[PDB]
This record gives sequence, C-alpha cells and structure tokens, in this order.
Amino acid sequence: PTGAEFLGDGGDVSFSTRGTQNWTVERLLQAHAQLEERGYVFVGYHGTALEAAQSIVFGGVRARSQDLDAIWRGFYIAGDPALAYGYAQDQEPDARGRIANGALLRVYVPHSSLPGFYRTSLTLAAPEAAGEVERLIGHPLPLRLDAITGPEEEGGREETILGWPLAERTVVIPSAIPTDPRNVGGDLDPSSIPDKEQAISALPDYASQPGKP
Ligand SMILES: CN(C)CC(=O)Nc1ccc2[nH]c(=O)c3ccccc3c2c1
Repeated sequence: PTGAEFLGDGGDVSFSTRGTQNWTVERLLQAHAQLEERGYVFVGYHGTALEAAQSIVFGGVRARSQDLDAIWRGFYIAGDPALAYGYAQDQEPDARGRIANGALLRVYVPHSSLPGFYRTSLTLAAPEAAGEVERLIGHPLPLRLDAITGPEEEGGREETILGWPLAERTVVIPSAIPTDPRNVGGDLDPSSIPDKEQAISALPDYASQPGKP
C-alpha cells in the first residue's frame, strides 16, 4: 500500500523542478477522498528532494539506515507546510553549483495508529525532552510504533517525528503547494498554498490538545 495507489484519475505523476506534473489541487481532492475512504488520516507535510519524493510516493516510506543510534531518528513531518518547505530541496549541489528545489508531500497514516501520536510541551532540543518523551511513549528512544510532536526550539513551529516502524505504515502523495526554483533555502509564500488544500489539512486532535510536560 503506497501512495502510488492513491493518486486518483489523471495522467502519470512525476516530480520536477518546475512542479509536480499531472498534479493539481483538484486531483488532490479526489486522492484525499480516496485515502479517507480507505481509513487513512492526514498527519502532516514532508519536504524532500525530487528523487526521494519519487521513491517515497512510488516505492513507499522506508527507513534508509541513516543516523542509526541517534535517539531522534525517524520520519520528520510538519503540520505547517512552511516548516516542511525548508527541507524541500536537493541536499548536495549539482556539477555546476545548482541546488534544485524539491517537493512537498502529504503524509497519511492509518486511523488506528492515532493513539501512538503524542505531543510535548517541551522543546525537543531541551536536555529534559528525551526523558519526558520516553515517559509519554513508554519506552526508551528511538521512537518505534509511535510519534512525537513538539517545537524544534523555543517559539519554533512544531515538528512531528514518526518512528520508522510507524512511518512504514504511512502512505504519501504530492501536495499541490509548489516549491520555487528561485527560493531554494527560503521561506514558503503563504499565498502559494491553495485554499482548497488548506481545507483538507486539519490535523488530528493530538496536535492541538495541550502538550504533555
Ligand atoms: C537537510 N535535510 C534535507 C536532510 C535532513 O537532515 N533531515 C530531514 C530531511 C527531510 C525533512 N523534511 C521535513 O519535512 C521536515 C519537517 C520538519 C522537520 C524536519 C524535516 C526534515 C529533516
């Protein structure tokens, strides 16, 4: 069960620096409805490079054994697309010093997994956070079949980290929010977010209920 199964009608979708081909907000609305019908729920945005986007959508979300041992390892997403937007690019530059813009993805999880999503009131960089999160999830870090949401730093927007096992149960489709080839390293323009996407982007109640501290 990968995002490729949930793209709806229309042509073949592909990721490009000039936007996701054959993807529109109207198509997203159909896809979203298909995912909801099958029991999935939207949990946030994931920004990544083009090739990674393609892998995630058509091959599925899989851990790639990166930063093993790091207690905060997992699949990073954000309810606010602006936070994800910053990571939507190639990591390493081209042969000629060009870093291409990436893509914004929408991440869906089976509804029955929602009880494993937790929120902290602490910032995740605070030295106390690891221990507070371990108390929420009931086991030592790293995250497993569970997720944590909290601020990245004080005042920061809130990131959600899915444990890799839980992330393997997600399905991911493209967002209709574009990235800008001129605005690599930059901030998302709020006005490029389609209103009709916003309307289907509410998060579950763990994300707004007071964080645990
Ligand atoms: C520099 N990055 C492209 C690679 C990386 O080091 N990690 C990583 C890589 C991709 C990421 N994409 C996300 O949407 C995101 C959202 C909230 C918080 C973190 C992330 C995120 C983090």
